[PDB]
Amino acid sequence: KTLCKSWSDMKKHLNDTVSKSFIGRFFKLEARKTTFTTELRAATATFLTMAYIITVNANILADSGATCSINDCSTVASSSPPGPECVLGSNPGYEQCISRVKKDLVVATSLSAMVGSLAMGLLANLPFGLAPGMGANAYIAYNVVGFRGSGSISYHTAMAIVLLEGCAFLAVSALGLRGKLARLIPQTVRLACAVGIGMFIAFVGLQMNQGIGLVGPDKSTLVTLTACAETDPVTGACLGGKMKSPTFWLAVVGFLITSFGLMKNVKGSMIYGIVFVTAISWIRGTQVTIFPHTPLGDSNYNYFTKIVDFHKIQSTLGAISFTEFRKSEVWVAFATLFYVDLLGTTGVLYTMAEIGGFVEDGKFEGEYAAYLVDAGSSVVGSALGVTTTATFVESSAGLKEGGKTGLTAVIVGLYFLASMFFTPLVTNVPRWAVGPSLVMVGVMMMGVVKDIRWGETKEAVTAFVTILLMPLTYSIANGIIAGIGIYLALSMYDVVLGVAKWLN
Amino acid sequence: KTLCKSWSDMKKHLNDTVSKSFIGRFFKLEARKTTFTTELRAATATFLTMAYIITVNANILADSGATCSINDCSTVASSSPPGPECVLGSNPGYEQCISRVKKDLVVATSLSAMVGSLAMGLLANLPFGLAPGMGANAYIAYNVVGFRGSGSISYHTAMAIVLLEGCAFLAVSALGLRGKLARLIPQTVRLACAVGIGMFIAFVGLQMNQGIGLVGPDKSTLVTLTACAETDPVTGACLGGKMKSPTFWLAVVGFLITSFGLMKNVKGSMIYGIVFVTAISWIRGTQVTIFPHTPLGDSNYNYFTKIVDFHKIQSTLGAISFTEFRKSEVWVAFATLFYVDLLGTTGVLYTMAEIGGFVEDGKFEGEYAAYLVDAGSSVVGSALGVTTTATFVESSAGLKEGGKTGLTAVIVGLYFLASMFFTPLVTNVPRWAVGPSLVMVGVMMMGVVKDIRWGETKEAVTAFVTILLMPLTYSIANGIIAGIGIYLALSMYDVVLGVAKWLN
Repeated sequence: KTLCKSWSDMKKHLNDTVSKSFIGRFFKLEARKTTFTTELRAATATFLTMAYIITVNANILADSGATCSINDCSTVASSSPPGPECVLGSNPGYEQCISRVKKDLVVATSLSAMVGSLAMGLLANLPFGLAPGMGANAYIAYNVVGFRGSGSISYHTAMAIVLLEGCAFLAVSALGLRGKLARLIPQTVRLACAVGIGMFIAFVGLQMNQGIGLVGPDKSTLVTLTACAETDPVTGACLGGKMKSPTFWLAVVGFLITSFGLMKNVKGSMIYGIVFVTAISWIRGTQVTIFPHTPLGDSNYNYFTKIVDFHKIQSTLGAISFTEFRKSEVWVAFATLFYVDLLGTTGVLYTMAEIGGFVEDGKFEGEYAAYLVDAGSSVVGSALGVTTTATFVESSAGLKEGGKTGLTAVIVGLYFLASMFFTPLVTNVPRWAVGPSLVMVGVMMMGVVKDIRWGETKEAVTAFVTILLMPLTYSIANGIIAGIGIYLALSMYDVVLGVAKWLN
Repeated sequence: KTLCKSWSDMKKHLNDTVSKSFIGRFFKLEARKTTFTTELRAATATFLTMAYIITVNANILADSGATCSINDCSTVASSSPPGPECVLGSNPGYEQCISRVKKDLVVATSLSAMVGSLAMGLLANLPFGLAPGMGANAYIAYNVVGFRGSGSISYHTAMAIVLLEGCAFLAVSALGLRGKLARLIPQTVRLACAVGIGMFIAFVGLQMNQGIGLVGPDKSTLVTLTACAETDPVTGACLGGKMKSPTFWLAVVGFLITSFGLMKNVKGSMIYGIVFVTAISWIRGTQVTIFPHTPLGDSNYNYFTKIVDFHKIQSTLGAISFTEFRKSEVWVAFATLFYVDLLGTTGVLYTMAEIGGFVEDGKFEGEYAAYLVDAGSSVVGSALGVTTTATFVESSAGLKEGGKTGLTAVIVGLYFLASMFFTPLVTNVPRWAVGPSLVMVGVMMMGVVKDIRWGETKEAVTAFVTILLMPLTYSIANGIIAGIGIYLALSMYDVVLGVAKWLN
C-alpha cells in the first residue's frame, strides 16, 4: 500500500526542490507552466520515436564505402586487383574494411545527434532534438558518392560539400535573407518534392543490395518482381524460385509488427520492428542469420559477444578535400543539397512552434538561435563523417505530453550519449531488418500529398512530373530541375510577358 | 447583315420541325427541356475530347503482335529464324506484317466504339458514348500478351479472356448481383487502384520501345535517365550523348502544347498535341521523320499519299481459342480483368448521372440498360480484335453544355463512323507522338488521390503499397494482391477474431 504513496510523497518534493536551484531559473520553470517530472517523460517520448535513426544512417552511409577504396583491397592470384573487382564484393579485404567503417559511423552519428540536441537545448530553450536528417542521406550516399565507389564524386569531396553548405547556410540566415528567400519557391513544387523524396527512399528499400529484395532486372521490361530464393553467389540474379525467400518473409513480418504498432498509438514502434527481426536474425545456424560460418563471419561474432565497448573514431575522422571543386557536377550537387535543406527546416521548424503555445503573431521566441544551431550542427557533423543534420518531425510526440522548456533537448542528448556505448549491438543489424524501416518513412512523408491543388492543370502537372521522375530516374536532382522547368514554361512564358507589356 | 439573321430564322424552324416528327417523340424531346440544336453541339464536344483514343489504342495493341507470329517471318541466311530473332525487330518480314496489323486494328477500334455508342444511345436514353476503355489496354497488351510475343499467354487466349469476362459480366448484373458485390470492396483500395494504374500507364509512356525514351537500363541501379541520341541500330542502348534526342524535345513541345491547351478550358486538347507533332513528323528528309529511306519505309509512304481508303478487317477477325484454359495464370488474368472492370463502370457511370439532373433518390432512369449495353459491348468488340470497352469520363464535357437525351450517343457513333475512312492518316502516327498522350491520362487519373484518409495508419499503408508496387514491379496484378494482403492482415486478424469471440 505504501509503495503507491512513496512515488507521490517524493515526486512533488523533488519537483519543488529542483525548480528553486540554478537550473530552475536558468530553464525558466516558473513560467511556461511546466514541472520537472514532465520533462523526463517528454524526453523519453521523443527519444523512443527518434531512436530508429542510429542504425538506418549507419547502414545507409556504410554502403557508399566511406573510407575504404581500391588501395586497401586484398591480394588475389592476379598481379593487382582491378577497379570493378574489389568494390563489387566477394573480397574479404574490402569487406573487413567496410566492417570497421560501419563500426566507426555509428559513433559519428551518435556524437552528431548529441551535439545538435545539446546545442539547441542550451542555446534556444526549445524542446526538440537534432539528428542527421532523413532525406539527405540517400542523396549523398546513393546518388553522389554512389554504391561502393560508383559515380564520379569521391567521399572526401562529398564531405567538403557538407562543410560548404553549412557555411553558406550560416551567413544566409544570420543576415536575415531567409524569409525573403524561403517563400520565393511556389507552394506546389515545395509540397510535391517531399512526396518524390518519399517515393525515392521507399524504392531503394526494395532492391536486393540495399533492402529486402523485391525488384530486380529484366531483359525486356526495366524492372521485375524477383524475390528470388536461390540467388547468384557473387552478384544479384534470380536463378530459381520466387516468393520463397526466407529473409523477404521475415522482413514482411517485421513490417507488419511496425504497422500494427503505429496504430493503437504506441510511441516507439519503428525500433521494436527492428529489434524483433534482429534478435531473430542473431541465432547462428539457420538460413536467415547475420553470422555465417566463414572466417569473415566469425570476425563479426567474436565482437558481438561483448555487449559494451568504448570505440574510438579512427577511420572516418576529418576528411575534407577541396582539390576536386573545379569540375561541374560538384556545384550542381551543392545547389541541390542547399535546395533540399532550405525547404526542410522551413516548413518543419514552424509546425512544431504552433503546437505547445510557443507561437505568437509571427516570430516566436526561438526564431534566431534555432536556425543557427541547426545550421552549425551540419558543420560540426561534417568533420565527423555524417551528412547534414535536421530537426526531426518525430519530436512532436514530446510536445503532446507537456514538454515546453529547453530541458527536453538536453535529456535527449544525454540519452544519445548512452546509446554510443552499445556499438556491438548496433553494427550487427542486417539489411533486411532496416529494409522495412525505409518504407514507413516514405509512408509517413506521403501524408502531405492531400494539399496540392489538383483542380488546376498547371499545379497538377508540375506536381505529377516531380513526383514521377524522382524514383523512376533514380535521382533526386532530376526531379527538382524537371519540376522547375515545367513550372516556368507553363506560366513565365505567358504571365511575365504580360507584366513586361504592362510597363509600356 | 442578313447573314447573322439567316442562322436564327432557320434554327428555330428546324428545331420546331424535328421535334414534331417520330424522332422527337422517340427521344422524348418535349420533356427534359432540350432542343435539337444543343444535341449537335454536345455530341461534338464529347467527340473532340474523346477522339484521342482512336490511335492510342491501335499503337498500344499493335506492339503486342496481335496476329503476327514466328511462322510468317522473313527468310535469312540461316536455315530457319529462331524465336528471339524475329520478334525483337530488325526484320522486314515481321515489320511488314505488323504494319498490316496496325492498319487493321484502327478499323476494329472505330467499329467497337460505333457499336457501343449507338447501342447505349438507342437502348438507354443516356448521353455518353463508348470506346475501348483506357486502363485495360495496357494490362492485356504489356502484361499478358507481352511486348511482341513475350510472356506466356498468347493473343488468342487473351481475346478469349475478353469474351469470358463479358459473358460473366452479363449474368452478374442482369440478376442484380452488382450492388451487393460492387460495394463489398473497401473504399481505400478501390480509390488507390486508380492512382497505381495511372502511374503504370505514365511509366510505360517513357520507355524507348513504347514511348519517348527517358528511362533506360543501368548496371548498378535498376533504371537510369538516358534520353540518348546515338542509340543502338538494332536494340535500345545509349552510346553517346544525353538530352540531345530530337524526338525527345519534339515530344516535350507536344506535351507543352497539350498542357497549355487543357488550361484556358479548350475542349479538345489531347488531339491537337498529336496532330502538331505528327504533321511536323511527316516531312521526309529530316531526323524526326516517320518515313525513312528504307524499302520498308517506302511501303508506308505509297499508302499515305491517298488520304481516304475503305479498309477491310482481314487479319484480326474473330480469333478465339479455348485450348489453353487448363493452366493457371489464365484464370488469374481473368480475375484481375474482372476486378478492374468492376470498379471502373461503378464509380464512373454514377458520377455522370448526378451531372445533368438524371439522378433521383437512387436508381436513376438508366440503371438497368446502361450496364448490360456496356457489358455486351466488350463481347461484341472481342471478336473484332479489341479489349473490353468502358464509359469514358471525358463524356462529361457534353453534359455541361445541355445534352440530356439519347441523341448525343447516336451522333457520337455517327462521328466515329466517319473516322474509319481516314485510316491512312491514323496508321502513320509515330510513337513519340502518343508518348506525351500516355502521361496526361495518368495526370488526370491522379486527381482523385486527395480523398484517401491519410490520417489513419491502415488506410495509408494499404493505399501506399498499392500505389508503389504497381509501376515499380511493372504489373497491375501485383498491386491488387499486395493491397488486399496488407488490408486483410492489418484488420481481419484483429477485428474478425473479436466478432468470432462475440458469438459465444
